[PDB]
Amino acid sequence: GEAAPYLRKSEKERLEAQTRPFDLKKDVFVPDDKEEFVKATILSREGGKVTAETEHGKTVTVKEDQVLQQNPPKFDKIEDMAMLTFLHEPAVLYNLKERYASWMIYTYSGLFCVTINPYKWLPVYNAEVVAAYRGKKRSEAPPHIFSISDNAYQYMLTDRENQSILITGESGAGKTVNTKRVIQYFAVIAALEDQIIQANPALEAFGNAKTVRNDNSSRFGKFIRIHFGATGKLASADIETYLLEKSRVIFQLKAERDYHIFYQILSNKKPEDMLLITNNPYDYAFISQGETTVASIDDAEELMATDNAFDVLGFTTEEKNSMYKLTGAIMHFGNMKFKLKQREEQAEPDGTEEADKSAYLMGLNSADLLKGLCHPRVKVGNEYVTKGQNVQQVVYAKGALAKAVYERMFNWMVTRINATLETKQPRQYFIGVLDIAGFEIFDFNSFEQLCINFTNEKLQQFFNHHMFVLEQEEYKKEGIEWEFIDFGMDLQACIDLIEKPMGIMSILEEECMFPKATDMTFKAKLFDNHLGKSSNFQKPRNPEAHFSLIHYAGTVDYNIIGWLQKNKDPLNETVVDLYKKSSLKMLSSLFANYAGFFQTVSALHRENLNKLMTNLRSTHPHFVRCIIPNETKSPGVIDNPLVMHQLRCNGVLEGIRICRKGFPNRILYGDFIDSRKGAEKLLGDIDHNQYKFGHTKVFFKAGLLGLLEE
Ligand SMILES: Nc1ncnc2c1ncn2[C@@H]1O[C@H](COP(=O)(O)OP(=O)(O)O)[C@@H](O)[C@H]1O
Ligand SMILES: [Mg+2]
Repeated sequence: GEAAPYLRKSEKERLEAQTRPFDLKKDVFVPDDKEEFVKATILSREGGKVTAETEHGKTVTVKEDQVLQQNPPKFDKIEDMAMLTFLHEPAVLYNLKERYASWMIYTYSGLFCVTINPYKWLPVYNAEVVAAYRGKKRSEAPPHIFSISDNAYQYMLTDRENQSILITGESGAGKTVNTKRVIQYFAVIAALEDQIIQANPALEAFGNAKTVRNDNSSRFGKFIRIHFGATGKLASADIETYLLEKSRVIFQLKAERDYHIFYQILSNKKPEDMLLITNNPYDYAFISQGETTVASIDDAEELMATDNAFDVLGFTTEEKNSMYKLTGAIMHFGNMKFKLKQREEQAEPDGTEEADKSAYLMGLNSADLLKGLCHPRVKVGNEYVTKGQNVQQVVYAKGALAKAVYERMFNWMVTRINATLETKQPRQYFIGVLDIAGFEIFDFNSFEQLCINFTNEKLQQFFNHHMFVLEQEEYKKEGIEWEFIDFGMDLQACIDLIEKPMGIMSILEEECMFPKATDMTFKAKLFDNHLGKSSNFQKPRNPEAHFSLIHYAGTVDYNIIGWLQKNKDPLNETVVDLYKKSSLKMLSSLFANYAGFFQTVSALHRENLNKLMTNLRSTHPHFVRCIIPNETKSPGVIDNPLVMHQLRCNGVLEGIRICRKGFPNRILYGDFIDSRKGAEKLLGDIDHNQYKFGHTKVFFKAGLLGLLEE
């Protein structure tokens, strides 16, 4: 057989009808003062178009020049949108809807792939499918992330250059689950190295958690590069982490959860007591707020999934019991007294079981830590002063240790993981796979949310910078003297407002170095600098005292609390000095090592990202746009304003234009005197018209080289 008999591949891609209602019936998509349209039979035409509608009445002349019509049902449910005769928001949504209701999540849009989250597990990712997709053309194979990932792999071999697959989506849009299959494809294409497959579910327990927008929400940016040699066999794999929401460990909002790991460990009877663990909620204060479990997910069976990944990847039984002794101690640090010696402002713990956290966490003196937290030694100039803190500052310092201990342990995981995957025989060509923490909007948005929205903005900029601006620069002289066409999409203004002089980051860094500086001080400084000046900055009126920032994906209001403390994440030297001199070997490396763990958090993320974007530019990009159908995390429901504006901000429609208007195919006088003339040498039975050049020939349309190969 092949991909032609009606079984599994043909079953899960399109379906035939038996009634053909076609004829000369022409239609138009019409709304009702909102972005929600219905079909309408066109009744009359001259200067405008009289449309019947019949849905709640009839005739309405007002169509004219705007109009924007319905495409023949012949196109309805097509695979590539650059094929549609009429192109606009309703015409595009309907084709994506027609496919979705037939459980076809993938659709092509000019070049870049489009994926609408199903919120149900579709059987389209099988070994039988990976094999059915091995080395097959875009025209030869229907839309699928296995085709896009194959095309990238083929291009890194045919063009001999680095490739990068870039996935673009909001929180819960399918980025992680797509990234998961791109790596799943290559291990059973070019490749033991099963571990590459096991690295992601090991960074899922410690790295992913439950938000109101996603149950397995990636609380970190991930750059996974799959290494290849000369022939194209799997040489290695390198992973990089980004803005980890380490504040989630000490605090979670209503209905949310902490990292999966905490819930998984309490569920497993490994000490069967030694770690002094008990029940998931109640007892542990860093967990007992909102919820304990996620629907249709087993916290007992998930630690069986991660212990499997640790033992596969080379983590020994002692290393495991070390990592869990940390997790069990973060939970143990979570229950402190911090009462009062003198009822004014002197903190004092009235005998607690912190001698048990001190037991699990590398046998640190129980008499110490108590002193290292309550009374930590500072210095005024050259004088070693002893500070006697208050209940609030003791809580924040306790938290400082929890967040520090955790992030540093998570960063160690990646170092230990890469000292398995990356370490083999690396060099040559490679496939980069981006899985960034998607565009977030909540009731309370703090520092980490701004960090996220900056990453999402700059990644979206890279899509605008590559689809248009870069393409149009090449068209300048060589093309049809290129008009040129102008697209309203420009996210540099909102970027400049966040970073470069003058920007939010710079204004914030200046306040960390400043001693008198407080939260109330620098929100005033922000307003002083950006209100009534920048149009993409907004100062809430008499809402609150926070600040609003306009993005491609919409405006966000960010609350200022912590922020200065978040940016200059401080851990008292006494608590650092306390942990270096400890029993357990694992946390000894978490404080004694310097090569791996002053620089302000915002400047580090700014530069981590700078570094990331500079890698990508030296790579050939492949875009995947993840569209979320709804906000109730439910299958079968595709909402009109939710989807119709993800495409509006993603620049999906304009990305079909220039792919249609301009010249997507560029070449010289090779790969075909033997070859020099674009008109003369190619004139020898069909076409001979849709192209253009001046010098450094030729610039052809997408619908010419597709037939030249076929
Ligand atoms: N292609 C897909 N097939 C099946 N389920 C999917 C798919 N994409 C996403 N999901 C579901 O939606 C959830 C949210 O997607 P996810 O990849 O975790 O988010 P994000 O895009 O933010 O990284 C997943 O936990 C999974 O249940
Ligand atoms: Mg994710």
